[PDB]
Amino acid sequence: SPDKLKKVLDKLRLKRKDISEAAETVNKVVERLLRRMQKRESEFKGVEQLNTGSYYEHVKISAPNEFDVMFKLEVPRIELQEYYETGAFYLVKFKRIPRGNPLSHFLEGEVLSATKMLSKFRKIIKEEVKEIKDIDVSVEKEKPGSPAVTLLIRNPEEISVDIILALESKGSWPISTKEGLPIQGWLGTKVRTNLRREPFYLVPKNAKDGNSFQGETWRLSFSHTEKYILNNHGIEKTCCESSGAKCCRKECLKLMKYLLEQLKKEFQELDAFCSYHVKTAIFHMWTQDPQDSQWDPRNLSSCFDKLLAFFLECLRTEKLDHYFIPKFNLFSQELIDRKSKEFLSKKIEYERNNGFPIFDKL
Ligand SMILES: [Zn+2]
Repeated sequence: SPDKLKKVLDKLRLKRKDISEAAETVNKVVERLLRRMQKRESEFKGVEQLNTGSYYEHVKISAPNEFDVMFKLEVPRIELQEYYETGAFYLVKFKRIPRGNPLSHFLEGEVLSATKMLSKFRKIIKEEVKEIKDIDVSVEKEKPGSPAVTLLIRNPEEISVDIILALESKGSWPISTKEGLPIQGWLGTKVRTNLRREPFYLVPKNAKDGNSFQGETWRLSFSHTEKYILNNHGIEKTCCESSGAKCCRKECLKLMKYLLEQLKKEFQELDAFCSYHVKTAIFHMWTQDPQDSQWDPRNLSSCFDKLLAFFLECLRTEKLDHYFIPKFNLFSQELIDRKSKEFLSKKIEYERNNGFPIFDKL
């Protein structure tokens, strides 16, 4: 018979079925909205959905009726200024644009104001969504401190869709990423070169650090690159394809994400942890153990355990480098209290030694 891990994987997959019709309504609405926004004359006319993946391995931890989508907007001629030395935050300035900067009126001094740009973004979405007549779509009351523009869809049960604006820049990647994406021994040098020729994204995010520059800071996003890696994750090109062999790489990611999700429900001490920490850890593990034969499906329980051990060691050393931005320590004392990491370590060790009873629930 199958062990608990395989049962949990089966159950996780079957959950996709309960979310499918809502997911379809979401795509319907988003696509209508994008068309309306693309028809209209505004600084957001060029907006498009950035595809980041929708399966459990790709998305953040969420309620079954909560969705997130990123709307990307190409912004030519950005001059980036590192705001944090780690590369955690940036200010957005501009180089010379002889024909005129189309985002000119979103500037505050030399810097692009996320506050001004999001305010207009919110206003336009609210106006267009009012024109959707066949399905009840409104905009949730703005949550001070949250940049998402949240759609509420009622058909007739309520679905929430957080819309996140992402600036698209086609310039070379920021200097803070120079040693990031360490995939040379795994996906290799040509893939790394190709991936780094793609755009990078900037998403509005406030730092929690005083009044100066609030509403003017952005963090980098590589959601596109991350999707690509998740779906092209083998040293062999045929990994998980029909004329290749399956590996257990995504299964380990899913198990570890679900472990954290279930733990986060039980213990609000774990509020500062998110699925991105898990995805980051596993990117590092995929780099350390690049061979597809080091992720054989036969070895699921051993591979999951070596991922736990790795994550536990990141917790113990208080260090988990962003995979794209090596100086950005996601497990710094300032982002996550030492006592929270010690608490999570203790919970993980407990689960690992008792056959994962937290997976026994619904
Ligand atoms: Zn594979």
